[PDB]
Amino acid sequence: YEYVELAKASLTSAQPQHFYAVVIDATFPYKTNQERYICSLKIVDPTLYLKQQKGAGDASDYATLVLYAKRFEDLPIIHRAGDIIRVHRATLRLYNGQRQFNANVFYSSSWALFSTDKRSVTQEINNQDTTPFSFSSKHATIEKNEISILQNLRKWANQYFSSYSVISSDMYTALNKAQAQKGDFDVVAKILQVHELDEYTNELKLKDASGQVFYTLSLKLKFPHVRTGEVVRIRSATYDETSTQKKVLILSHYSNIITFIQSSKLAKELRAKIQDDHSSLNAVVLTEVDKKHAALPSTSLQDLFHHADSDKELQAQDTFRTQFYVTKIEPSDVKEWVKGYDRKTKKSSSLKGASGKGDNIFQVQFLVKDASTQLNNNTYRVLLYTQDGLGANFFNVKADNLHKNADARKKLEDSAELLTKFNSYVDAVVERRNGFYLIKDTKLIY
Amino acid sequence: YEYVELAKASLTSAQPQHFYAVVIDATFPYKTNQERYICSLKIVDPTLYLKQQKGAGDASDYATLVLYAKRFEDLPIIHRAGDIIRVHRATLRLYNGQRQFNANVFYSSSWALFSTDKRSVTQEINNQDTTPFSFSSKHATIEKNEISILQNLRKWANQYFSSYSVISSDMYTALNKAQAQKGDFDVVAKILQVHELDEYTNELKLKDASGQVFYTLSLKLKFPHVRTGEVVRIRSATYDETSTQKKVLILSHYSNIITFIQSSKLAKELRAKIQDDHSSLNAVVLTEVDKKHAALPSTSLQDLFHHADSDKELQAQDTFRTQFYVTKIEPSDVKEWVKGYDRKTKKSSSLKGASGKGDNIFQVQFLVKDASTQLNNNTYRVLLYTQDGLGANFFNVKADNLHKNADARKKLEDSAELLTKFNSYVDAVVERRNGFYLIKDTKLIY
DNA sequence: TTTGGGG
DNA sequence: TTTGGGG
Repeated sequence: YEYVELAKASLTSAQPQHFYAVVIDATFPYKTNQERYICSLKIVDPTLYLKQQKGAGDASDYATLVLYAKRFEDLPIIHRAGDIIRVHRATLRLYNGQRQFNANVFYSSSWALFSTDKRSVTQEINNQDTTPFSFSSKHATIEKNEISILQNLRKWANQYFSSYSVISSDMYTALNKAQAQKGDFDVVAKILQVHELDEYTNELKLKDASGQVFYTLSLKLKFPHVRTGEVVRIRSATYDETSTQKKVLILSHYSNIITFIQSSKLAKELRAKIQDDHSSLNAVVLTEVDKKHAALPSTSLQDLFHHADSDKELQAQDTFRTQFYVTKIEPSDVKEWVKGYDRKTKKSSSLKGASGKGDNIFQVQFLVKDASTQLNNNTYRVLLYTQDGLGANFFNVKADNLHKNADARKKLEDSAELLTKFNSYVDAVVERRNGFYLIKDTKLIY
Repeated sequence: YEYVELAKASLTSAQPQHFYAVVIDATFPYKTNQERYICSLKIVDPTLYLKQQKGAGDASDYATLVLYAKRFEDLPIIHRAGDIIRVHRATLRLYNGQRQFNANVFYSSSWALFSTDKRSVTQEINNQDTTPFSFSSKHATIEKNEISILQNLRKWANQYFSSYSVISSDMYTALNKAQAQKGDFDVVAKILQVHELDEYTNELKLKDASGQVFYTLSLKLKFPHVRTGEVVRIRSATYDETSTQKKVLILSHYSNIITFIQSSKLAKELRAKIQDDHSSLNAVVLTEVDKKHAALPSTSLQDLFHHADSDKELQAQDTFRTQFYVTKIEPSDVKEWVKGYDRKTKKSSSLKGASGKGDNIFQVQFLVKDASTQLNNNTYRVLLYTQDGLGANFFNVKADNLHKNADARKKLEDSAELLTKFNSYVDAVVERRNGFYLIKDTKLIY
């Protein structure tokens, strides 16, 4: 078996071609006629892909794929944009100005789906994987020459989705423009809530960039992968005219609810911008980030400490945002949280000597964790070192000699408790400085 | 390394012992004192386990385990009751009348968590696994002699949870009795809704057997595994006295939200009994099961067709309940849905001959799928064969010659469309009969 | 695999 | 591993 890249496939329906590609869109498998099923997809690869960060996408920068079968069960069900598909025996032809690969599974063509995500669903562990999780033939195995192809496409897919939006603005309609649509349309939104209306009827509360909120019923039997907080792209939805209270989206037998691979820049972006207008301390965010960082995407501790100098994005920037819960604060002695600092030697020192140099700072360490790291036994440190102003206002308390000022000390002691004993978490912006992440432009709201 | 079963471990804190066990309860890791962290667990194994189906549990039928460490990161975070833990160098002593295993991770003891679930979270694929997903040492590998131990304990765990409730009534308080509790208490309920109140603040709408509804905020960073429709056991929750509109549960730094392994009988049971009182066709249930089957647990197509004659429960019973969506209905010709039947020869025949024997029946086949099977390419058939009454009323239409009665035919033709083109699903009770599942006591409500 | 392909 | 263990 020899594979060719999408942009290099020969233009013919005479010689069977094979390839590995990244899926960016897919309908659910559906009956188009009697004894004739179809699954339509949009695919990209290193030789053919979308490069815009925003706005319309160039239709000549991605290719399509139409899979044909005579039974529903022979077609693939694709949940995640960013996953990989391997097709054996496909033809290529031009349709509506695009490279359109075709493949009759009912003849001798086959397909196989490979997971592109490195970590698990909860983002908690590493799942690194040379075998398809879903495939058309009984031939559930891969060849040697394929290994490198799959491994490289995965790496590329992740790098690609983390660098580009991939899904362009013409591939969806803002919800505020939905009621006005003639027929069906696509949606890119964040799932704000999942409500079980019946054992397998999950009502999804959707919200997109336009700030409009819609609801839709998703069949749990088909889409057991959707969960609260995730961003999805709905392929084909129509507006329910008979919706009076809630604005409702209706899905069809060919509609698909597509998630994005974890590295997706578009998803990270949307998870950050979209919030739900809603309405004894437990599991609440304890901080407030300067508004100037409002639309800044969050980075997991996993990416922050293990891929920092390993990405064509992270190694470039110095300011990040992340969320975590504090497992411990050091120094243990809160009185030592505020120290004396010498500008000339950049040396800190206890204030238990009663010095009065005035220049006091904070030098606190937070041992933290988040979902991407809590299952491992590493320690991750985030610093609150203010000799240069970064994080100066975190505690909403001036850096005074805590050996003398008893109130400031107790105030800080409460904060320590607050940061570690109520399932609460920190949302902070940090700046890399000499191999350390220092908190900045972030302050407690408690 | 030699391992001993829980009930056979020597009663001493002198010789270090090692074991593999099934976790049925665990607190989140927490700081109990300065430089001293703890994780408390309840464990069982083939030699020591709970056998009641309902009511109080015998405290001498399970053992406890207390893990000690000097830092948070050295203790395990356990999400799923039913998962397996391997402990190296543990001591055993009697405490409050129970076998209590102890282990100092800060000394030389270690732990390792092994997934007991055969299929993935979505229940969509097979994840069968000889390596821990979480562990205390850098020694992330298992030995040869261990392989059999782990494989056997897994098999046992699943068989155990599918046969017993495991979690007894004394291990939780019904929500209708919660407000009256003195201090903290435990909860076993179904998650009816997950609502994102903040990037990492997920509000859970809980409902238990007592029919009372409570809400609680779960920190997504700690519990990224909870999802709508699943049953959980909350270890340590207190009632929020300051809750006026919603009845709220408050969790602490040591509280844990525990799910159950898929085979859990208790979970299957609760997912079936608990519904939420809520308030253009899409993703709705199309049928109604006779009320006499109201508290009957559902069985996935996966279990129905691949483990049917492979379980110490399924091979015993003949009547099941399951949910699925129809991908195709056969015969293709709806007119052939109703045939003539000869009682003596048990032979069916087309009615296109205009025979008037009166005895007409339905002999329809539904090619179906559900989350446990949609990703595979097998076909699963459920029958609606009424020669013996089973399923006689499914269609709410008498079995008439569809070659003559044009209205009955069209009525059935609409049903075919309804069963296959609106993301809707069937909830039906079936009886195994000669290697086939025939629908019974189920009828369309559309 | 000249089907249907945004159904 | 005589800690603390339902915290």
